[PDB]
Amino acid sequence: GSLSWKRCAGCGGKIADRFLLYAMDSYWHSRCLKCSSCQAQLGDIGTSSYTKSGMILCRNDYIRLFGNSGAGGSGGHMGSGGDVMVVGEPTLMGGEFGDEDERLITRLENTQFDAANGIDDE
Ligand SMILES: [Zn+2]
Ligand SMILES: [Zn+2]
Repeated sequence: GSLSWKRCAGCGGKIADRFLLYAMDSYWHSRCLKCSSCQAQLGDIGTSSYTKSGMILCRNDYIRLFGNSGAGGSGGHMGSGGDVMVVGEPTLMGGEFGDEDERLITRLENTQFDAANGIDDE
């Protein structure tokens, strides 16, 4: 698309689908990307993605795996978390583990993004 294809690291490679996602500088499918533990829709919980141990985790997954206590001695470290689970609605803007290690999800599931492999009818 705007650049060269980065292939789905979830399944085979070439994404000839309408539902594409960008993660880790590669491409993924909605259920190809997926969580670590929950196995939910990373692109539906908001825009956020955590990559550690070579794994792909959501915000909740992250707190469960590498959720080091970063709430109490955190004066700043806010704004991070593109999710709509904890930072979607104002609940606690105190920067409780507001790790900026995320922001790896690029999502437009249609011919809006690089989900355009080719336009060919049957
Ligand atoms: Zn895939
Ligand atoms: Zn998860």
